[PDB]
Amino acid sequence: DIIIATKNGKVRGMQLTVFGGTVTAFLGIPYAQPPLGRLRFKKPQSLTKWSDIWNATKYANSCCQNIDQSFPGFHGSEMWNPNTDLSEDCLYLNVWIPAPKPKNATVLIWIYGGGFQTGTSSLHVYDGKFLARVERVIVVSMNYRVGALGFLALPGNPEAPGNMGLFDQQLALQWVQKNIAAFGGNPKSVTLFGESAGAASVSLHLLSPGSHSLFTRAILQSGSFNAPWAVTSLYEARNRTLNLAKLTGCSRENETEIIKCLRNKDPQEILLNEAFVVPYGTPLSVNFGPTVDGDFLTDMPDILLELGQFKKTQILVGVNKDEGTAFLVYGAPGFSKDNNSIITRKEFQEGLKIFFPGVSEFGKESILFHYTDWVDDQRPENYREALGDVVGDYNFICPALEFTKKFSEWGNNAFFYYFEHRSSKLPWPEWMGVMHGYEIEFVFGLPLERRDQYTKAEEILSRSIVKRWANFAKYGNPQETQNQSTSWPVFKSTEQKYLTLNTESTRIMTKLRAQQCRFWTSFFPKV
Ligand SMILES: *[C@@H]1O[C@H](CO[C@@H]2O[C@@H](C)[C@@H](O)[C@@H](O)[C@@H]2O)[C@@H](O[C@@H]2O[C@H](CO)[C@@H](O)[C@H](O)[C@H]2NC(C)=O)[C@H](O)[C@H]1NC(C)=O
Ligand SMILES: *[C@@H]1O[C@H](CO[C@@H]2O[C@@H](C)[C@@H](O)[C@@H](O)[C@@H]2O)[C@@H](O[C@@H]2O[C@H](CO)[C@@H](O)[C@H](O)[C@H]2NC(C)=O)[C@H](O)[C@H]1NC(C)=O
Ligand SMILES: C[N+](C)(C)CC(=O)N/N=C/c1ccccn1
Ligand SMILES: C[N+](C)(C)CC(=O)N/N=C\c1ccccn1
Ligand SMILES: *[C@@H]1O[C@H](CO)[C@@H](O)[C@H](O)[C@H]1NC(C)=O
Ligand SMILES: *[C@@H]1O[C@H](CO)[C@@H](O)[C@H](O)[C@H]1NC(C)=O
Ligand SMILES: *[C@@H]1O[C@H](CO)[C@@H](O)[C@H](O)[C@H]1NC(C)=O
Ligand SMILES: *[C@@H]1O[C@H](CO)[C@@H](O)[C@H](O)[C@H]1NC(C)=O
Ligand SMILES: [Cl-]
Ligand SMILES: [Cl-]
Ligand SMILES: [Cl-]
Ligand SMILES: [Cl-]
Ligand SMILES: [Cl-]
Ligand SMILES: [Cl-]
Ligand SMILES: [Cl-]
Ligand SMILES: [N+]
Ligand SMILES: [Zn+2]
Ligand SMILES: [Zn+2]
Repeated sequence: DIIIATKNGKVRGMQLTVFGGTVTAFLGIPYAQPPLGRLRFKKPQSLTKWSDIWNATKYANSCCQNIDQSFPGFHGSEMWNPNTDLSEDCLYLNVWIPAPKPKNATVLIWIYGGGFQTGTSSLHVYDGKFLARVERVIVVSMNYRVGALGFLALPGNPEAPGNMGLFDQQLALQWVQKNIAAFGGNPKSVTLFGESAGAASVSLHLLSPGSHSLFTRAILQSGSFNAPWAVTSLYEARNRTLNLAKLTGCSRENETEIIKCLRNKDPQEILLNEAFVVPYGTPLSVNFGPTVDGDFLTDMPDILLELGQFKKTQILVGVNKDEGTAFLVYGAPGFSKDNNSIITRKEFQEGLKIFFPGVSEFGKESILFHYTDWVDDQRPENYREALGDVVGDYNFICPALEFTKKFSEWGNNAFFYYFEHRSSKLPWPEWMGVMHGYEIEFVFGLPLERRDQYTKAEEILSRSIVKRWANFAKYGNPQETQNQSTSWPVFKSTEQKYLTLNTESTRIMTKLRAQQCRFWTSFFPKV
């Protein structure tokens, strides 16, 4: 029986059997004052000391959120849905420790994605006990507020200043700084990693001065702050905030007196009104996201990046081959997870209206013109794959590549990857390829469990990725040095080399999406 004395009081963990050994788990450690009552919409308050033994033996409450329901009973959407109660009392974090207690172990801190509207750290594919067991690192994950309750912005107003979820994360980073030592961790060797909006989060942590000293290195999986969906400006933050008030009957004149109205509304009142704060949404819509608050963010992030105003350190950045296909079955006409989704030129044209609603007719013609120069004009899946590439190149890949070029231009080592393996267990149809979110299980080493009926080639690739992530965390270099692997080159802005990750062969390529990204990053802004 192990109990660790944190600065805030004693906490009792539990022991797990992983791969013939032990990992100690502390699920559900509180790291903030519960943000309810008058604390709703506010920055996270500090934790009051306690004098008993907190039993950190089960996952905590998940933060209030709206749940995916487009496919009830379907594992492919429900693996992402919360697996603990929803409650405003949700600011908790988890710690996996190798056994026996390491001395000065590198800490990995996971920040989950979900469009800043959904997510929870208790998901099975975020289980950190494999990483603890295999690479003797410490894995920490936290829950952070999402949707309106985590990102409602009345800018300047401390009653709802914006970016509360990001301050939740930061307060958890503060926690492992003040406490990880007692678990055997090295507060000086802390690597942030996250996926989708989690990756956008860690990219903002590279910019936030208040995060500069709370971590060492950073891993960005399928996301960056410069992605079109990732930052909401101040005028849409306010139109959205005031729309929600009109929806709940909280329109008041005194700016502050709008907030106390929302603070006495039930959590489900705000949740079901969230979707309608934008007049025309898209499958990629982030209704309440990060803003320039003058606190977490001191200025617009694109300016900070372009002028080298970020934490200088190594980064690991990468994308998946079919980032965009997940979003097609949530909106585009003619798409279905239950057929081959072969669409015509006409249907391709109406998908662009879904994904680019307020963009010109000349804008949409140029997208179609760039993405329809086929090798084979007879392929019936031409337009299907093309609209998938359009959505994936615009929302994830081209921003991620631009982030890596601009970050590396200031002298730091950067490492870019291209994940192109489709999981043998992936419950979505084959036409959707290597989907958004489905490298996560490889990173967390789930195929390392042979009972889980992953393929043998998948155990090897996960083992090699798990090693490259932990080598990057520990030593700032994502090599696998022993089994004669391909050496991962630095991403230099001149040649733009990256590593493809897959079962058959890891090769070195250059200038991922050369043409597609020039169009999206240089031309498409001007239309
Ligand atoms: C700023 O917001 C207004 C408000 O729109 C409504 O706000 C809530 C009450 C909610 O019910 C939303 O779904 C509403 O749309 C936007 O005004 C609307 O704009 C659309 C088209 O853009 C128009 O068809 C509606 O008639 C407008 N509604 C009203 C009440 O005038 C407005 O568009 C937003 N700002 C910008 C620049 O678009
Ligand atoms: C692929 O399937 C989509 C999905 O819609 C189907 O509609 C049901 C009636 C049923 O047949 C289910 O298997 C699917 O969910 C098809 O798109 C629909 O097409 C019909 C007829 O043309 C139209 O009335 C609907 O509005 C369409 N709905 C959507 C969301 O697009 C599509 O035609 C199928 N294509 C192929 C090649 O199989
Ligand atoms: C919509 N759903 C109920 C499945 C929750 C969710 O997943 N919301 N996510 C939005 C988003 C936006 C941009 C990039 C990635 N994700
Ligand atoms: C939820 N996730 C961690 C995958 C990121 C996200 O928000 N993805 N967005 C849509 C989606 C929905 C189901 C399956 C795949 N992608
Ligand atoms: C914590 O767990 C121990 C071991 O089961 C138990 O004896 C103790 O009463 C628990 N404390 C609680 C639930 O407050
Ligand atoms: C842990 O490592 C740091 C350097 O990274 C060192 O300064 C510190 O004293 C070490 N502490 C322990 C307990 O090993
Ligand atoms: C109303 O506005 C004033 C300033 O305009 C502010 O000081 C006050 O706190 C607000 N709310 C209440 C309940 O007075
Ligand atoms: C290297 O090869 C050995 C022998 O097959 C294997 O057991 C080990 O897990 C491999 N390590 C990595 C990091 O791939
Ligand atoms: Cl050892
Ligand atoms: Cl055609
Ligand atoms: Cl046409
Ligand atoms: Cl097919
Ligand atoms: Cl096999
Ligand atoms: Cl290899
Ligand atoms: Cl062009
Ligand atoms: N290319
Ligand atoms: Zn999403
Ligand atoms: Zn490709």
